[PDB]
Amino acid sequence: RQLPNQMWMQTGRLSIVEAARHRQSGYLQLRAGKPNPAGGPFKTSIYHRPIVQAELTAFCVGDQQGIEALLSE
RNA sequence: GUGAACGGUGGAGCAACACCUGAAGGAAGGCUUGAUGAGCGUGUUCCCCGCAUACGCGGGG
Repeated sequence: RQLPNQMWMQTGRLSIVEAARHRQSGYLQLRAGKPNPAGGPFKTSIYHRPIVQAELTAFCVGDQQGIEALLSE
């Protein structure tokens, strides 16, 4: 680990304003009047997962030419 | 088929209200635009310096 570990927050939110605009315009056929950030399509979820800058070292028995071909891909 | 693959940090919110840079403080004390340079004496061959190279030229008092 070249750096100390950090944590990345990412969120999943469905655009509530765009959902209401599409629901009036008819492009979204949603019969539901009220959304729910708790659960459902409009669940604004938060999830935090670790992040590391590092150098990755692995050891294996294989032909170098194919391994360098795959790793250059 | 990378414990992978998928995943918006988002929406809203006035740095604003009031506040004298001001009071006092001498540019003065002394100083001729007046002169200065404008006119007033010597009466004939005597030293010394260069170009020459003496046939003579310039020249110090």
